[PDB]
Amino acid sequence: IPICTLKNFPNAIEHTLQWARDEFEGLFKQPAENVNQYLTDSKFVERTLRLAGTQPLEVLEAVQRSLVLQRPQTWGDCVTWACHHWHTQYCNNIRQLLHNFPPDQLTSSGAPFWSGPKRCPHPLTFDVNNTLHLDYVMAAANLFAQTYGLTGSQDRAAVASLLQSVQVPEFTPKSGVKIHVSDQELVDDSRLEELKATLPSPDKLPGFKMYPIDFEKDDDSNFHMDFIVAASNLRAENYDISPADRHKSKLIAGK
Repeated sequence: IPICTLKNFPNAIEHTLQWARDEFEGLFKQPAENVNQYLTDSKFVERTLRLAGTQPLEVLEAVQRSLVLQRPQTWGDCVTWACHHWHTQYCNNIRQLLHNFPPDQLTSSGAPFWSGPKRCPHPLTFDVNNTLHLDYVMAAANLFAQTYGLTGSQDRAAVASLLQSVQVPEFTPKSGVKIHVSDQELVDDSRLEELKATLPSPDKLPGFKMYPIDFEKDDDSNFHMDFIVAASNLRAENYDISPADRHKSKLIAGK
């Protein structure tokens, strides 16, 4: 499936669910895995650095972000993180896309850009009393907690209460953001060098480790499908795509 359709222009629940699975990997498995490796070899800073064009920074910064910026100390930190991520995916990034391609954007041929296999999205507004919204935080925060070896909670009332005190950084769409429309892909070594002197030294973080999570669609006692269904239906709501319940989702999730 075209990347750009997955990333920016979904039009079917299957695109949404695929995206949700991708999200699960990028949030609860990859970060932890790289972070563990970084804390194991030296061959990591180097090996990773010998990687294809843009990846080096991407990776090295996730590590930085996983070891310092977002490293949680408390369950409330996890709940906060989830709420912030929810805003990033169902609000900020949407507003950014609409910035690069306004609802009334036309093609060079004079046609509407947002037409046909494309659905123009709209940003969501967080609401604790919205089951879907809460479903998402509950699942994401718990999975996020696990990733750091923290105990989570299934107390919806408690999380709802903690959320009342969570403040979201304001967001504003930037100018030079590349959002590809076709599978046509095209500050490089100084941003990179900055990290090399920034990334804490393994020995400066005694016995710190992360717990990568392998996706298991079958264990209903997980939050795995809870996440997939929530992450997916929220994205679907961005793009005016009809939601799929847990059952249809796992059924349409033969993918």
